[PDB]
Amino acid sequence: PHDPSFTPTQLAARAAYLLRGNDLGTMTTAAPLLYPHMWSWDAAFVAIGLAPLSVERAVVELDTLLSAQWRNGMIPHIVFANGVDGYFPGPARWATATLADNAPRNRLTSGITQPPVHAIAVQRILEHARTRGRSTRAVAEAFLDRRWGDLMRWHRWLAECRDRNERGRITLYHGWESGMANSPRWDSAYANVVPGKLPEYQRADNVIITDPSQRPSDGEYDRYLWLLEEMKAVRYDDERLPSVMSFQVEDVFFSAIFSVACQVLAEIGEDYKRPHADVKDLYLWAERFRAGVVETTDQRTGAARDFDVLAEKWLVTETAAQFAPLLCGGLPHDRERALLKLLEGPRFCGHPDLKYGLIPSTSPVSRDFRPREYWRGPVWPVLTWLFSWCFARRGWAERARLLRQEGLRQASDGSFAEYYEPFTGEPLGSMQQSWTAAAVLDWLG
Amino acid sequence: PHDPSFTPTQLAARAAYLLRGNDLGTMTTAAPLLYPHMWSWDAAFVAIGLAPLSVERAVVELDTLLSAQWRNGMIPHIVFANGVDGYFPGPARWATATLADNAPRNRLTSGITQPPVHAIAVQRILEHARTRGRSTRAVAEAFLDRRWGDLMRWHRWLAECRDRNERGRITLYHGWESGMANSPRWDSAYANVVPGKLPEYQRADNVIITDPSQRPSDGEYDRYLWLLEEMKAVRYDDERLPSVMSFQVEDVFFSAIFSVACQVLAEIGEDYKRPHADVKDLYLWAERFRAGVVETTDQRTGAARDFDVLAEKWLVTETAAQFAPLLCGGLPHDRERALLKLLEGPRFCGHPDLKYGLIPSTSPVSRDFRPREYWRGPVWPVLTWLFSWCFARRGWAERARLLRQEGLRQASDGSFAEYYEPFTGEPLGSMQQSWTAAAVLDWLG
Amino acid sequence: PHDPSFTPTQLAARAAYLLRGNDLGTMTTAAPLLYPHMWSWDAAFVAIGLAPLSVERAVVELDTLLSAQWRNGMIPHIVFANGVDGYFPGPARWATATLADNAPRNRLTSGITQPPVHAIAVQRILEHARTRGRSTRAVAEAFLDRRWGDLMRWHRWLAECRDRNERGRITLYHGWESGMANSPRWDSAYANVVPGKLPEYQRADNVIITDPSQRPSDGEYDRYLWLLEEMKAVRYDDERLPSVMSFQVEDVFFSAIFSVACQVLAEIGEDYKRPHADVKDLYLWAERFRAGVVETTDQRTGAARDFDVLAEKWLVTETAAQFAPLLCGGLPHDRERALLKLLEGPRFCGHPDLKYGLIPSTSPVSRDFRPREYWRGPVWPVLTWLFSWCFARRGWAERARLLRQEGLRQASDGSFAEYYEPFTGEPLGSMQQSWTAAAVLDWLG
Amino acid sequence: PHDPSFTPTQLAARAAYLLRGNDLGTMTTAAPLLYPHMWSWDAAFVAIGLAPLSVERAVVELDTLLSAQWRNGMIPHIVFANGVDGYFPGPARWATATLADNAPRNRLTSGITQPPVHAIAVQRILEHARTRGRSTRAVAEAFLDRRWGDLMRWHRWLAECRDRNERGRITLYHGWESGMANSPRWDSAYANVVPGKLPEYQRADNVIITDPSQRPSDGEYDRYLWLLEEMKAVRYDDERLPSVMSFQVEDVFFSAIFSVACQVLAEIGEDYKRPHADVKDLYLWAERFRAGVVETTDQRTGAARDFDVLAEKWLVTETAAQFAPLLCGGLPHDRERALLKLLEGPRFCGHPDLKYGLIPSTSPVSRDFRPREYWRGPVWPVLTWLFSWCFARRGWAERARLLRQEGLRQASDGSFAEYYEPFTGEPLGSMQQSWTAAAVLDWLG
Ligand SMILES: O=C(O)[C@@H](CO)O[C@H]1O[C@H](CO)[C@@H](O)[C@H](O)[C@@H]1O
Ligand SMILES: O=C(O)[C@@H](CO)O[C@H]1O[C@H](CO)[C@@H](O)[C@H](O)[C@@H]1O
Ligand SMILES: O=C(O)[C@@H](CO)O[C@H]1O[C@H](CO)[C@@H](O)[C@H](O)[C@@H]1O
Ligand SMILES: O=C(O)[C@@H](CO)O[C@H]1O[C@H](CO)[C@@H](O)[C@H](O)[C@@H]1O
Repeated sequence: PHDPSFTPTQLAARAAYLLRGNDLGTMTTAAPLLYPHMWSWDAAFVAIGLAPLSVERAVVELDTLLSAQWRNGMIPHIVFANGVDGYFPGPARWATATLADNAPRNRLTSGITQPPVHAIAVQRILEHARTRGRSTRAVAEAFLDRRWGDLMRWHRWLAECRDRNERGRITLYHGWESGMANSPRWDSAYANVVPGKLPEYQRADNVIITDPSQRPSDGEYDRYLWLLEEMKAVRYDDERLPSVMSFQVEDVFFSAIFSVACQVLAEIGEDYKRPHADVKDLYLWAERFRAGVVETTDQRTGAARDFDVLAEKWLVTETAAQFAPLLCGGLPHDRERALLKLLEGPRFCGHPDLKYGLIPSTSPVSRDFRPREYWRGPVWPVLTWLFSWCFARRGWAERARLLRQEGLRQASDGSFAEYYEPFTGEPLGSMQQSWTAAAVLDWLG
Repeated sequence: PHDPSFTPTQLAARAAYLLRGNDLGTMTTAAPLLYPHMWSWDAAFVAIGLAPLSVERAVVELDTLLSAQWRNGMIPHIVFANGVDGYFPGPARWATATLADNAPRNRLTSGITQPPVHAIAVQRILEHARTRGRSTRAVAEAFLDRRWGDLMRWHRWLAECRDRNERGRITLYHGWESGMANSPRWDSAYANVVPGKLPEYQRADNVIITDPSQRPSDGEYDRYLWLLEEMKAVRYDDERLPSVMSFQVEDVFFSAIFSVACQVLAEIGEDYKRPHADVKDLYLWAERFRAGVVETTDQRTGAARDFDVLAEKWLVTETAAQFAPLLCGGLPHDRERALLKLLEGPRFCGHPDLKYGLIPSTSPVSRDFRPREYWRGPVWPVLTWLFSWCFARRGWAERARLLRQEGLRQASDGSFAEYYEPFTGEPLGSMQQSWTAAAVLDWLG
Repeated sequence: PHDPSFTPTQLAARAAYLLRGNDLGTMTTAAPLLYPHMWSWDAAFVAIGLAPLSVERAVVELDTLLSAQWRNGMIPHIVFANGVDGYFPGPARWATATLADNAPRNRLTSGITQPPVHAIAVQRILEHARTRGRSTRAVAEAFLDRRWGDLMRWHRWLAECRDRNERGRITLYHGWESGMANSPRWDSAYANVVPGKLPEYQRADNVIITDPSQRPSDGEYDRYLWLLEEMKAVRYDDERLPSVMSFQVEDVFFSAIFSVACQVLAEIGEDYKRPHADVKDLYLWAERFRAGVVETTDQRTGAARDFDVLAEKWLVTETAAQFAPLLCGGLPHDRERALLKLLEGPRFCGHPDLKYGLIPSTSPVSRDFRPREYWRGPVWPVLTWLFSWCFARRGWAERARLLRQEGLRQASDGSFAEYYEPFTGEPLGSMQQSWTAAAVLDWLG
Repeated sequence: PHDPSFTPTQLAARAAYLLRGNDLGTMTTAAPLLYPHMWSWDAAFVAIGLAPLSVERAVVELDTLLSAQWRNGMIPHIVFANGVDGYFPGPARWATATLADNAPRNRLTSGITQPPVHAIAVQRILEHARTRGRSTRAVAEAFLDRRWGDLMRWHRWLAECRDRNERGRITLYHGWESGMANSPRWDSAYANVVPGKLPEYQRADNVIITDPSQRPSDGEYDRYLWLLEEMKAVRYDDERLPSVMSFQVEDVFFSAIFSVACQVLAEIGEDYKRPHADVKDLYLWAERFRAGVVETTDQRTGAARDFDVLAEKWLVTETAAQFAPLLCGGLPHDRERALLKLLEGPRFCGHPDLKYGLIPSTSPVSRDFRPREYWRGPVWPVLTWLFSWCFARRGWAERARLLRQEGLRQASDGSFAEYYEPFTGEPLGSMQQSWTAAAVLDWLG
């Protein structure tokens, strides 16, 4: 009618209603239909959104994810719900159950990883639990007792197996591992992926999201699915991926997230008297990946570049990933001021046509910008949340507040959209996306 | 810790989280374990609590309840969840499936009724829907098209079959039909219930609520269960209940609720162009039961009395039911002022030991008062909500606001208790009670 | 930036900041410059806005107004601030200090009256005081002791001297007494006001509001000032005014306000044990003016008409005054439904081009509608407040809530404008208008 | 009644009402009667509280303070209101108008200084102005143009004249300069202050605060006033004070504030293109005083010590000043963790008897603790605000949020007390204290 927005209490109520509605029992789907399984970094954001509602159930969410952790420490990016269809590529296509010696016996999972935001969710659970009294603190502390080792194995696998040369950057073998498979970041690396005899398949994602402008193309999916074939042919063996994979990139945004997560997990380890050797290793990785991120940065603007390991070239694109060094710190004073100027100026948050003062996934002034197309332009509430939380942690209280305020204004339609059109504010992707509700729940306090 | 209360957004979020958690699919249980089925007047309050979250799902809740309506128009007070145990008396004990010719074929139900608050829930659904735009208005209007006749049959059954002498008061054959089975209101009528050979049974309610001070006694349950035997022996036939039932009371609070509900449903009928004959009948019943309520009232204080049909005597007790005339109107000016003075004074809301300025189910100064014992004293959030809504509808904006404010203060522990100790505020009865969350959700706006 | 609206806490703070800034010490100006004096019904609304801030200062505001009461009971519509210029007509033009035998010795005032909303402010003060404990209740009760007699003499002067024929409607001798001097309501009465030798004058209002479209015309001010000459010629004598005034109208909106105010003051009198004869007179007047308002109404639509006493003619116009019967009650059921349909429909709150669901001062479809011009069309926050408060007192809780919600949305720019353009929401008239801040303060709670 | 607390909107409104009520025109008194003049660091906090209400008036507050700046750059701690009495020592006792060659011609002031929080207020003004559009940004930028040089001269006077030896700590000649004249911090320095012939005087502070337990003793005031005699004897000459003053201490809390203020002002200078040499000096001083603060700290616990320059002795006490290093940064990792453990533990925020999780001015377990006595124990809302703002700037978002939440809980009585009893929450000192209202206004947002 005259304004279809919701009040803060109405919005918080609807966000919690959604998150419980996507709960299958011990895992929350990332969306009702498009993503009807557990996703790894979504599950961390879901736990953040559950923490104000039930510390016990937030802990269950991470327990379920960690129960699917591979024998070598990798957290796979999908934990499939038993008997659930409607998502492709599904467990039959990954075939990790029959081909991956490290895959868990009692869960079906994908064969690739996703960004290590999980320590941040643990910190939010602990902060909520400490406000709730003894029995709730005991729940969160029992979770640490039970899962500290698994969290360490996850970070160690990243540091040792995806940074084999100790360059302080994480190597990815699939664009899906960045969280942003169709980002302009990866276009030139995908151009060097030439599928062989790719087994026939039918997409499911664009049956649910039928507007073709909102999802990747068939040609992109052919390359996404071919990379799976290459992993399967070597049975997902870490030692063989560098020799066979047609896509090998160092992801500077994933790397900065890992730097932050190591520092966060290290602080948790000190607070809860975890083994000193573990805390020492976490701080070492935090510093190594901070330095690895800074090494990539533009000498004028501070913007961070990804790296194509096969082509041996810096990937220079105009996306939100450029702001990786803002997450983890480490830039010299003058270059971080330049990077913040880029963030706030007309190429990103200050673009004059934006409905909200938020960070588009791709700069609206880039030739690669597509305002509807998944990670090629739309504004993602999950990125707003991650940037706002990391900015508050840098001490940039007012910058963080402004992102939270605009994110709540954007979410006040109650669509809990996966992403939003940057100019019109139209909800895009899946509606009722779990991590969009989780951002709103964490923000509203 | 220093204050374990929740903010308004945290509380609204937790209330919605609870209501979705008690949703079995198309019905919401009244509580997780103590009441693991659909109850009739609880379902109306659940629909009120769902309306800010999903008009579609609020409508589903009433559709499910009305699908269990008996062939003669009676809405039974329990609609059992298929395959669910843990509540006594359960479907086997009622035996309406085999003995009640009017019971629905496709639902298991109890054999008695409960207060007709359902029109009030329809009004709240309609008010929410009108703020939400065309598609949501169409959902609520389709519900009226589908269920107006059933709602009329429900009111007609009450008016014709439970007020056979057109006295403007509803006759009950079980204390459970009042919603308040152990109220001091009914003690002298129960004293005239003498069980014959009562089939052996085991309670379930005091397995879940083990503190004996919070639930009725075994002796009370023996009388509750014997009344079932009397109904079963005549196969729940309306025409035979007056000849056989050992408990027959005119419930003045139920009667006042019915007066209000008739007026509310009549206004809905006018607004949505329902049949004129129906609207005329609803207004006639609204006036008849208003007059029936006023006829019972104390000539000094305005307090309303129940009536024992078998003993032919006015039941004079000191409970919240005395305030029935405040709900429906009709008292002369001077006597309603006296009744409000009683409400606000030291026998009820103004009692000096109360933690919150709320209406205890029994006056703390009555010899019958028990601060823990179900309907014999505790403060019930559902009654706070009903009184506050009816008071706002009388035009008593500040009185209604004060009840809402104290009700939210009391509920801010997030226990969503079934009822609360009036002096200490201790949560009692079931935790996570659906209609307590619904009151909070409606209030918070 | 992207959103120049204030949060509820920011807006409440700015509203209180404004009200204290317009405080001269013991009186609050109606605006900083346009209305740099105390106005009568503005002072009632200011007291309502002060009640949540300081019951003591709210009481002072009404004490200051009543200290200016005329010896016959009239509350004049302007109490001039000593030594303050910049408003015309000012004290020298009214000349009540030399001509009006009933004017107070110690205050400079105008010589006409304004609507009796004062009892409503007393109710709000009492309601706040009762939530704030004994010392604050004592302040408000002491005000009742000190000023009950003055309030009675105000209501009695209205009932006996402006309703000489006991028709239950208030006669006015100036459009300014209606609050709405350029309302289309008065156009045909003004058309029979033929000025004689009118002494020269210079307007001050359109020096401060320079946009000519927002204020009445010079021709209209000539008639406003000529009526002052007619009053002055008979020394403002109540007994002579009917013989000489060229403007004599029965104001149905003023009459409905008076009915409400009498009923409100009667209930205060009952609650605080004021003399029985006063309470009885107040209820008698409430009923008399309720009936007088109903007598004006169209038998189909319920719309209330004003009456031109000199022409002996019903004044049929399409302004917010038509809704007078909604404030005081009394209409038959069918007629009130019809009037509510007019209010909510496309001629008023339902007009498709309105920015906010609010009541414009003149219907946008009326030929007399002017969207910028004072009382000929703009939306007035003070009317929104008065309608919402009276609607809640009728029991129309949702209708009242919707007006409050839209009024807060409109006021969220922080301009505290006198009135707003109905289609664009542009702030018009004076900024920093005291009764717009008071409405916001009362609403926000 | 049952709950005398105010809602967030009511509290924000009352806080703004108070601040406007203490406004004399161009200066805001620190309290209505106890402190009926402008105080220096109070005026910074008042400007912070005014920024959400009127950027223009917030700027006026700092313009008025800086118009009283001494010719050598010192901002004096009191700017007296013309013709206002009731505070002692007043202008005649200081005699700066006749004795101090650097005192301003057009203002009566004291002859000592106070902590340099002023840059923090400038930052908050700028942050508000940037959310309010171009005309308001122009007001704040014009203030920078007009007053940047004065702010530089204030910081330069501190750095060059109160840190003559470039030790990175500020020397004080009076306990009043610390803000906390009766803090246990100064007891051993005061013990070596031996008054000579002290001219007779009559205290005013304990006429307004009559409870002797809330204010310093007569013996303490004799020493405070004797230090004024020593300053007066040398005409307040910066060059002579070290030779004559019986009280000379390095204040580590003042020093940490100065470090923060320099860094804040440097970032403002970079953002608004102020002279490079100024920005460079500001960063140099920020680093120098950060290091000077760290040099004072216990190597185990991180607790910061003050220094008695005359005794050449570290002053080891248990007050909130120990936490100075948390404001400015610089501690080694292990030492800062230890200091945070002290802050959160049973000697401060964790003490089991505190009503609120807040920082008392003296540790409750210290032998010097007095729960009512000014800076010897009470909880000061202004310190809560300063710690919370600095903590958020460190990146400690949850720690800052908890202080704000508890500070708002404590302030929800609406007394706006100067300080509060740490165990009972009783309001103490002056009511209606301006910087307590300003803290609430900044927090509520
Ligand atoms: O498009 C897909 O099929 C999945 C595959 O992982 O990715 C999207 O969907 C996932 C589930 O929300 C997210 O984790 C990703 O970041 C991404 O937005
Ligand atoms: O005690 C019980 O077993 C049930 C039987 O109907 O009654 C309570 O529980 C029901 C479910 O909440 C309520 O509808 C009733 O009013 C009452 O409080
Ligand atoms: O235009 C004027 O000069 C005055 C004359 O009384 O009226 C307006 O201004 C007055 C003060 O705000 C209001 O009381 C009136 O209702 C009206 O809007
Ligand atoms: O006690 C006094 O007379 C004054 C002297 O400056 O100090 C208090 O009062 C001043 C004004 O509130 C504060 O600035 C101080 O920090 C302190 O609390």
